[PDB]
Amino acid sequence: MDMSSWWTHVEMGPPDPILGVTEAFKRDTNSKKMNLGVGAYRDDNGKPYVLPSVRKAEAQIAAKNLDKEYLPIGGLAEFCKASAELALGENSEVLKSGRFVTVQTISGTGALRIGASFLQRFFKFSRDVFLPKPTWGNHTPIFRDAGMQLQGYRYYDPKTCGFDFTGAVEDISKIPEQSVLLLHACAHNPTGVDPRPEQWKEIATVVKKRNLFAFFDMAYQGFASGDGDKDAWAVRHFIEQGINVCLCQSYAKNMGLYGERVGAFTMVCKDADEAKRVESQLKILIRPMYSNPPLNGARIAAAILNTPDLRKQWLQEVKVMADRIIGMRTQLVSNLKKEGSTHNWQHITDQIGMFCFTGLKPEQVERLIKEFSIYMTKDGRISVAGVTSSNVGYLAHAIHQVTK
Amino acid sequence: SSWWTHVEMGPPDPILGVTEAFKRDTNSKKMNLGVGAYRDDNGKPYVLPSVRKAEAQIAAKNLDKEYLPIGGLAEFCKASAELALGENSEVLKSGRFVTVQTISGTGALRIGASFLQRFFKFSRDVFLPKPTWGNHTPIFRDAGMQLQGYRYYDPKTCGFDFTGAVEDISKIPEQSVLLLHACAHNPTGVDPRPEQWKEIATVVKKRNLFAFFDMAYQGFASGDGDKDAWAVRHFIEQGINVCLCQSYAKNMGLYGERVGAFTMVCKDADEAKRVESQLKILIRPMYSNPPLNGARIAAAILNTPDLRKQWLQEVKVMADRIIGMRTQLVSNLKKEGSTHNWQHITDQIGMFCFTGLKPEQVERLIKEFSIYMTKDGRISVAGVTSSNVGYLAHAIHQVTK
Ligand SMILES: [Cl-]
Repeated sequence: MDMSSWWTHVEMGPPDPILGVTEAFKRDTNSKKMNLGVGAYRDDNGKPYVLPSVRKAEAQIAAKNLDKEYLPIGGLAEFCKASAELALGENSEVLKSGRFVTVQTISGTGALRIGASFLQRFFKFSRDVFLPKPTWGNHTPIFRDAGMQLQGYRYYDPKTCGFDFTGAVEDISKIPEQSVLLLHACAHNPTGVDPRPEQWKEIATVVKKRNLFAFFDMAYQGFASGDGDKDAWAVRHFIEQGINVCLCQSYAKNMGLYGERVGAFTMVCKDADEAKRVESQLKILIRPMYSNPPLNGARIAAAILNTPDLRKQWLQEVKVMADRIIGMRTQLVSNLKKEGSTHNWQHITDQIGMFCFTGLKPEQVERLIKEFSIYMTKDGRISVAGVTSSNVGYLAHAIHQVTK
Repeated sequence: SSWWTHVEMGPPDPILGVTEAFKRDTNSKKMNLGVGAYRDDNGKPYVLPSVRKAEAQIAAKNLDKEYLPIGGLAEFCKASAELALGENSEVLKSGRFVTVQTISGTGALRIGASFLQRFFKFSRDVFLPKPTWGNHTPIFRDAGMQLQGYRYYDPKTCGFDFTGAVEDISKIPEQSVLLLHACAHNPTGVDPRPEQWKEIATVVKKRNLFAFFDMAYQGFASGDGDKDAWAVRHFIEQGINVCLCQSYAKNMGLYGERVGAFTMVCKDADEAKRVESQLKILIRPMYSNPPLNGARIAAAILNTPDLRKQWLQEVKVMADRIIGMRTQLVSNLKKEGSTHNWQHITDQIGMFCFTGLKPEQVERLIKEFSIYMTKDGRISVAGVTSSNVGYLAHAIHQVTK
């Protein structure tokens, strides 16, 4: 008898490495264990953190007794406008001229995917999307599933645990004209290594000269440094130089709306007419993917952005979150010197965001797990969110022991 | 030059165009029979009381907003499978299924289509009913499949072309994909009767077709969730390992929360595990993980006995409102003196009705009475209320007499 089914030939997918680390962490019986693979912000008690401004926004919304009817294909208009304003800045000529289209998406991933699908259909010049080495794990399958091809450019420098400026500029200067270049706006995931403003300026010059299309992923505006204007400076600089970028925004981190799935995709265009045509085709792409986006998170974000008192309170809360992460970076470096480490750990404080490439080797990572129950990925990436005032001393001691 | 000089403006949306034209009309007696969502008897959006209670239950728990798994909220997925398959389903007992949370029904359709594209080595063809939901074609086309058609609606009876459907399905190449609306066919409202479903199942099984069910109206269609899901359950009983796209947009009124689920019925639990792994691999690069608000609500309703009972009552009232408007339209048409057969209006199921009105009659209804509907004669029964059903019947009588 032929006992075949439809899916006999469907193989079991490979294990997710990051998930494996957190799963291993959960099983560990050591009371001193640390999870430096956690992929979301945690407070100084190591707990999930709902922003008070978000709670207050929820109360504002709940009192209005709103319906749950479908949003437009491109989402909540109020949210889209406010999202664009956050990214581009109040003084933006792009906003004043209306030479842009912003559509609400299923968080940052949704924005990346919609952007990729738009490129597949309309960016006829090339299929190649250049990603930094390394980049977010999901970037490759997003573009690949969308029907694009992936290339790489040097970014992280293993020798310094910093930015390979020379290597990056060299690689970008050799990217075929009219190719897509993906850039992390700030808080590079997973290294935390960001170009300095003067380095950004040089990159922009090459992008403009070689007629590259700049695709910005901005998942950490405000969360990175505590200053939303500073964090979005590179994006705004490119636009000022006449580079009509696209932009993927997430509110997962900076508003802690992880599971609500709140994001936006923006295309900066030549003029309002071009934006209208791009908008129509974006909607044509969105509708057969999920028809229209979720309401709850967009209402919360819109309420925060468009209510002055809430916006101010939110920006305060974001700064405190950014400062906690900066503080843990600073305390780790300080404690490492206290422990008597002679290794250069300046990269830990030079990096930005909740992900840090430590430079730890796989063998050292393995020892940290076995001996100290400190869990991180084999690449030596740590989630700074997993570090608190209570365990930063323990972490520094452990890192010293495995590197001394 | 610019990057997007060659990007052209998209074509006008016919459905939206009807609503837009309706909005502009200055006639105080105007009716929008193109509305694509439930409305109460006052023509207003309707949030279910059970949903409000669920929200209150959830708000009190002070829950976080952390990422769900790729496949969504586990308790929602399990409850959703149970709703579709029935509590005593052998599929549940054997565990030979995978259910993942999706971005409502559209999300489920697209995930299903993407799964077919990647793993359904047996065919590229997806057979849609004539007619079907407008979004079906682009979902499968964008996903990388080919579309075909089978006869479904009979314009001569405004009913189900059983003979034509069975004929067409019997000639579908073996191991093709067949899309079926579980109940409340959109846009016609014409459904196979149980006995007709049985013969369709026999042909599907004989021709070794893959049955892809779209179920957006369980409970909403007839007020009886078990009746509405009967065809899906029958196919499974007959050894057809279907997939299923569920939406909670209509039956819980969770439209904009985007609450849905995709279920694959599998040979065994092992197969389900492999399919699950690949579903997650497809989901993650689309949107990473699904929204938590609506799933928590649906889960709370389904898993709280009191809320579930109240919800099912509310669903019945909504279904009965639509049935009531169909009945009253036909009755009023009779009283107006119409000699035409309007039995199809009460035979059809769901909030969409193919009236059989010709394009010329549709135009007159717009011009003379400001009653707005699509040129195919489809009306949204949700646009009909106690206050306007008399006006509608008079108008239809005038244009058809
Ligand atoms: Cl344990």
